[PDB]
Amino acid sequence: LHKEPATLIKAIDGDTVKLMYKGQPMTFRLLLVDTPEFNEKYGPEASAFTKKMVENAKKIEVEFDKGQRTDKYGRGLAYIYADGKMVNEALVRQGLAKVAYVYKGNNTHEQLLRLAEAQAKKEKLNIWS
Ligand SMILES: Cc1cn([C@H]2C[C@H](OP(=O)(O)O)[C@@H](COP(=O)(O)O)O2)c(=O)[nH]c1=O
Ligand SMILES: [Ca+2]
Repeated sequence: LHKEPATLIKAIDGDTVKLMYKGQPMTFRLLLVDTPEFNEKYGPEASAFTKKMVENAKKIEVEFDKGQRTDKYGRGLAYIYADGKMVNEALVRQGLAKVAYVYKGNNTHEQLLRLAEAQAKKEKLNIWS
């Protein structure tokens, strides 16, 4: 897997962001995580966390996994990094997303994220409180 540069256009919610990738605006959906919808508990906090992380970053990178690269809605499926820190991981570690979906061959970081989720759950953080 390799990191590719991208530019933030707009943070949408906890697990969806809009980036300039290959000269076009593209929606990206974070691999292996599920934040609550903004209309649900911790949804607004999950939105806020992702927004700050990506808006404050000097460098955004996208890393596609080895499986399918877009969902049925045209959204890129990637791990996103802000100054080398994975947003997917940071959200799970903060108890603001659950580990989820896990399919179409995109599981490279599954263990890393499950380890993060267990620690958030052990700390009874946010979603787990
Ligand atoms: C994260 C992810 C979501 N999705 C799809 C599955 C769900 O489809 P359906 O809505 O058709 O059931 C939806 C959930 O994402 P959201 O939580 O952004 O809604 O996006 C994938 O197909 N692959 C993925 O890796
Ligand atoms: Ca979601």
